[PDB]
Amino acid sequence: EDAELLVTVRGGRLRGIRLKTPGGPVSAFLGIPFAEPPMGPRRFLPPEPKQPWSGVVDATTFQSVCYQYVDTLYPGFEGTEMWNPNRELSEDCLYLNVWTPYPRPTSPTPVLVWIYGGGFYSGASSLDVYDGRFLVQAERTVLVSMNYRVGAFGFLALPGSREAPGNVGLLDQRLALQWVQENVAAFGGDPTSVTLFGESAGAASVGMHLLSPPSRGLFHRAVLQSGAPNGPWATVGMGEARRRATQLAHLVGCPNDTELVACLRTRPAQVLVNHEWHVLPQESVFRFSFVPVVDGDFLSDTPEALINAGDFHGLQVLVGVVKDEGSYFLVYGAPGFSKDNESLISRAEFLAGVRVGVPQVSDLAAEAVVLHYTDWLHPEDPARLREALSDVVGDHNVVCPVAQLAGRLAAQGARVYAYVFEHRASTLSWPLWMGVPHGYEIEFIFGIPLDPSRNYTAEEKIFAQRLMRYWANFARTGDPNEPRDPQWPPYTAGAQQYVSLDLRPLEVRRGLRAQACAFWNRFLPKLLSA
Amino acid sequence: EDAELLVTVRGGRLRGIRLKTPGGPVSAFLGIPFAEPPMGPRRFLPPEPKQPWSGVVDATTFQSVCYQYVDTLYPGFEGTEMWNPNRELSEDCLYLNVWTPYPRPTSPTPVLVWIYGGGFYSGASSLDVYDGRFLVQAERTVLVSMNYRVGAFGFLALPGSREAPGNVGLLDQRLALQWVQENVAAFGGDPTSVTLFGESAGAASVGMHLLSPPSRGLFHRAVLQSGAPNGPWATVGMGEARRRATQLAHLVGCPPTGGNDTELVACLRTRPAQVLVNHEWHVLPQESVFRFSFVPVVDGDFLSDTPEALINAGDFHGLQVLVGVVKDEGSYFLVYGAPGFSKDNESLISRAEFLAGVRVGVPQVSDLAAEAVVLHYTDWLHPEDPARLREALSDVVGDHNVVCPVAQLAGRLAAQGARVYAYVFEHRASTLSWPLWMGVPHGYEIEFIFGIPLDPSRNYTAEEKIFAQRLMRYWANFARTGDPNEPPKAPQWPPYTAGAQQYVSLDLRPLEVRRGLRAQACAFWNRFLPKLLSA
Ligand SMILES: *[C@@H]1O[C@H](CO[C@@H]2O[C@@H](C)[C@@H](O)[C@@H](O)[C@@H]2O)[C@@H](O[C@@H]2O[C@H](CO)[C@@H](O)[C@H](O)[C@H]2NC(C)=O)[C@H](O)[C@H]1NC(C)=O
Ligand SMILES: *[C@@H]1O[C@H](CO[C@@H]2O[C@@H](C)[C@@H](O)[C@@H](O)[C@@H]2O)[C@@H](O[C@@H]2O[C@H](CO)[C@@H](O)[C@H](O)[C@H]2NC(C)=O)[C@H](O)[C@H]1NC(C)=O
Ligand SMILES: *[C@@H]1O[C@H](CO)[C@@H](O)[C@H](O)[C@H]1NC(C)=O
Repeated sequence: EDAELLVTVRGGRLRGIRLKTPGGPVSAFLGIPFAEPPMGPRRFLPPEPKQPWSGVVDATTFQSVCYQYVDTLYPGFEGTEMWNPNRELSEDCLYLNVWTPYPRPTSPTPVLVWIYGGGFYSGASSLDVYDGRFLVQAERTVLVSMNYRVGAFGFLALPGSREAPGNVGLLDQRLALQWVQENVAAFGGDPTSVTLFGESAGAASVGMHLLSPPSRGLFHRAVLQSGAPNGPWATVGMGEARRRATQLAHLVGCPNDTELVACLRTRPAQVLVNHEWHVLPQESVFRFSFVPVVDGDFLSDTPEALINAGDFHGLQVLVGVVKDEGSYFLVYGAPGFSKDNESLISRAEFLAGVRVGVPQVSDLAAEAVVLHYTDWLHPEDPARLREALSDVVGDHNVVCPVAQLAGRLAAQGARVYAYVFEHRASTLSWPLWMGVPHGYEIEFIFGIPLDPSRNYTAEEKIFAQRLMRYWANFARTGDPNEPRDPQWPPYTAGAQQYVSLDLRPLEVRRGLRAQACAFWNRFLPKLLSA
Repeated sequence: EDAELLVTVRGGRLRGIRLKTPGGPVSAFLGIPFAEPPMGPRRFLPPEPKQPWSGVVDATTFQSVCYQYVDTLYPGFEGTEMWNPNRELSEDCLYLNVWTPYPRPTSPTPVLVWIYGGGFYSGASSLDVYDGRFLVQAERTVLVSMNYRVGAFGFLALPGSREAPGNVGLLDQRLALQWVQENVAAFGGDPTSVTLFGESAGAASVGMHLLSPPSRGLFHRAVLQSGAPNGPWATVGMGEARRRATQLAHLVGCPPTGGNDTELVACLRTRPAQVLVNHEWHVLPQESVFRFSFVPVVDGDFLSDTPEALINAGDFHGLQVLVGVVKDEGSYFLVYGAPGFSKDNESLISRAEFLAGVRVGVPQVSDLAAEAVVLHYTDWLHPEDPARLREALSDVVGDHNVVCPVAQLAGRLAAQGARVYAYVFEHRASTLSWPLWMGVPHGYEIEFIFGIPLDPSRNYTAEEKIFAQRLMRYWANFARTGDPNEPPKAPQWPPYTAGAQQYVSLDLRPLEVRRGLRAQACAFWNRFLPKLLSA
């Protein structure tokens, strides 16, 4: 029996598993229960701590994926399947994973905690692209990731009610962060040095823990990749949350909040999932039905407000985006688009596309978008129109919300580092016109290219090693820089400096799409208020 | 007596003068009366045709300048004095001028008719810079120019009333064009080949004659230099014209506000001209630049609808037009009221001064509209750089007032049947007396078009003389054929179209073809901003 793989945590004993890497072994504890299964009467309710067990929990394999929608746009295609569930679906899904060096560290090791994205409707900690073995071996951190409830199960809200208060998937994450405070030392991790990192909805999640005081005591630094809590898709108001929940009930045959939730609780999980997309108020891309709700509790105001009004002295944050944030989303509803052709759209398609990519705004607002994103010397050129709509969706949903978070944090006391990720993976299965799409830096951060069974180049492995070092340096010190030799400067509201991350050495540049982001962040809100 | 210098027109006999030019003699008939003097009881009324006379009228010097405000912002400064009156002020000012080759043409000769600018408040056909002798000598056309009433005298309007109907300055212009039709053949001119040209307010006037059916039959082609009838300074609605007229009357003791129109006008007619002029600027609703108190009014009569609407809804088949702008349309206007600006320093303004200038440069729009302007013209990587802010405020004023109205006029006309040629004038005269930062300001192409550098007493370079000759040639080719191009190996000037949007650069170098008259910027002013204003 290997003693390195035996651990006692507050709730009882665990058996883990030794994993291989090209750099040597790592210890892993996968599928640890952190909450009571949120089943039956507990559906829609806040999570309860896992009660103590006797005997030894088998922590040698990933546990079930939280019930969610499964993508069928391109069956069998790698580019979509890599994001789909790779274990069975269950509502009994509240488990977390810990990776540690081998043998177990004997002194406090800095902790990275990963929160997955997936638009709050999908995702899992067990996805191959989130495999912690390479980061832990190469940079000698402890790495934790958790499952949290998604879709209606995590985010359906009838505000005011106790039977479905909203934001429970966020509370699933908080409970996991509390579990880390209490138990990570048993693995050699340092509870006083916990860095949160997430991508997309995971990044929006990280930002929400930043702005919610009960969460803020549970971690020390933050990394937000391609997402922000102030993104227009990342939260919903109380009124619209109630409407969507109420329409879900009607669509699955249920009728008083208490009677409504009770009827929802009698329905098979899969049935809720089958109607999820239909509660959206219009045809759209980059919009998701059940998301965090602003109701005074977890978030006392909108994240925008909380950001504008907060003191952030003592915080260090690492934020960034990929080169083509919008491109992936266009094939899920923009007319004329497909991964399987050049998507060289017409002006009419571009115009219809703007209403899909910027849903629920006035005609005037849409006209303003068309003005800023048309080249009036080439109003009808297909390739330029394809690129412009990509920019519309990407700027609106990701780039400009991240830029505004970065600007306001830096101006209000925090030290911020910014990047743009510009390398297109040699193995990418999406067409060339999509460039570097949403989600495709993650495999480089996790060191996935070091896996011998995969097809990355020698240069790509060295690049992954550089990225792993930046991220871990940031976790350990609040600063991604290596010892002096080109330096990564802090981002500020005036100079607006960030770096390009690709196979070449760091290049320092200015402005996260400043001209476009002035539109989304400064002008457009004024227009919408009048 | 010299037979070349004697001419009979419908009204009676005229005697003219022989002018020397560097290239040979020209005949000139300066100061020909074309209306009865709009004196006393006739103030604010439409022009009456000049009654026939016995004997011989000496048309041998320019007549008086129509009553107007005189610029004193920089006393004695050449850059401003060149625009100031160079004859005594009088309400007795409705005279026109003809220049013709010597000896008189044997076969009918194409006619150019000049309409001066000056914001509908100023200007005169007598200014040295509008001296027609060089064009006539060089290109052998006939050149006509007329005086027309400006300010309250030409454009005060109490809409509906017979006693001050408004637009009488445009009627002065039209009467002169009717005079050219009836009489130009006596000077050797061809009434079937008449080309109007004008700059700033004169260009906007030309555009209005295009959009008014009774004017349209009096000419065949048109040239619009740095102005357009659809410019936001060029016309005013009925209610605002009434408000401005009523305030003027109030400020000069009439009536002893509003009331009977007949009574109010009769009281205004008792005021000395200068008294009205001294109160002119006080009727504007806010502090501004590029705004003028008394301008043409849209009342269904001269203009049946806004110039914008008339342009959008017109058939322009059969029309050739030449349009253009100078390189720095906005700069001249900034030293007349934008915070931080002077001709005598670098005008390196702050951000706060920029923001304040936007409201002066784009007056009487909502706070939201002003915010949209600041969005478009701010470089968000350099939001506070003084030199860039100076250049941006110049662009705001120039785009809004001149470039974009001209672009819009050119695009609609091209799309709706007209042949259109467009230019940007990029040469800064060696003799220019305004500071370097102002670049090529509003009004500084005119001296080249008129061939002023050929004047020996002035100190232009030889290259500038060559340049002037090229320009005069393009303008006259356009007047003769509807096409400025030379009837070989020289670079061709292509037509302007709504899609390709091609124009040429006019400077000391050969023609260079470019695309788009500030396309990105003008899409803001012409396409988006009006939707914001409606909503
Ligand atoms: C590129 O493809 C789009 C999307 O269409 C799908 O994928 C294609 C490879 C092909 O298999 C199509 O039949 C698929 O529908 C095309 O847009 C569609 O056009 C069809 C008619 O052919 C229409 O009925 C659909 O509604 C359209 N779908 C969308 C998403 O708008 C588009 O025509 C192709 N563009 C080209 C040829 O460049
Ligand atoms: C540049 O000039 C302007 C305008 O001022 C005129 O010209 C100057 C050369 C100098 O002779 C001034 O006295 C003239 O009035 C300056 O603007 C003014 O500042 C004063 C007080 O400092 C104020 O009373 C005026 O209103 C200002 N004029 C404005 C707002 O148009 C400007 O500051 C000068 N720039 C400099 C000094 O760099
Ligand atoms: C105004 O007064 C004059 C002068 O007596 C008179 O002739 C005219 O009809 C009056 N107008 C109106 C409409 O009262």
